[PDB]
Amino acid sequence: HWGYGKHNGPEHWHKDFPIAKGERQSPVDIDTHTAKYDPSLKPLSVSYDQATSLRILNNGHAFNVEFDDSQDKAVLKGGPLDGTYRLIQFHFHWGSLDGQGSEHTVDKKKYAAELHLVHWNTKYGDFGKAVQQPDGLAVLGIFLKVGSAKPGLQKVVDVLDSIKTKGKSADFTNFDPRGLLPESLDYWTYPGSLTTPPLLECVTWIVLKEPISVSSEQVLKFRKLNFNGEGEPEELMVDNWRPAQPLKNRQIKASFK
Ligand SMILES: S=c1[nH]c2ccccc2s1
Ligand SMILES: [Zn+2]
Repeated sequence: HWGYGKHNGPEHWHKDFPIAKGERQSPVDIDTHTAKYDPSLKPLSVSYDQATSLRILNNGHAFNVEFDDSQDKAVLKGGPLDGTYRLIQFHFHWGSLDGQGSEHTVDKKKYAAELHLVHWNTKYGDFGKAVQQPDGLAVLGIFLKVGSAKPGLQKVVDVLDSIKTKGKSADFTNFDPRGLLPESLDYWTYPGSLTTPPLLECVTWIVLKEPISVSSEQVLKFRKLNFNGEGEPEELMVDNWRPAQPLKNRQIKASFK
């Protein structure tokens, strides 16, 4: 099935998922000089104080930290969004080397990794209905660069040894995603898609300008995960990023002058 290799990677996805060549695909290069400051954007509100994580899972493509989204607990609102969007999971994309790994780029610059906090529009009742809607999802994207360690990431790093291979999962309660956010909430926003199959065009992207720093040791631990399942030949989980896709005349808006 789909993946990140020569015979099943991004350049192949369109055969099973023809929307891969659609009009609002992600990620994109963010040309900072062409993005326009928008005064109509309201302040961005990230309210993660009551977030309740449940579990972490290796799905053969990345790892997902899942949240109990049955009550309004961890919500994103404001900015380009109408109403409230509820956090359901986060995951990362990263490289085999520090000079690549992010999905969005900034004036063609690639970061070592990118964090996606996935939220669904509460107007639609749950995630599954939300991904049938052009305003169903909001994904908060955060770049990672290699430098000083991110202490709030260490709990994730330390659990990865227990979910090395595809299909493994572990209990993962009391994880605070506030520990993964940079100081500034300045952002770029544009309409796009999921960056993995099924590549659904339901996302309002909100990409923070300020990266977080993580240590070389932290990202090296991400690169020790496996795409394959237990008892299968080892394929390290690296380069699980889709490259930038055509903007197709969409407009990227900036929240900062
Ligand atoms: S980026 C994003 N990749 C996925 C995959 C499944 C569900 C939501 C999302 S958002
Ligand atoms: Zn993603």
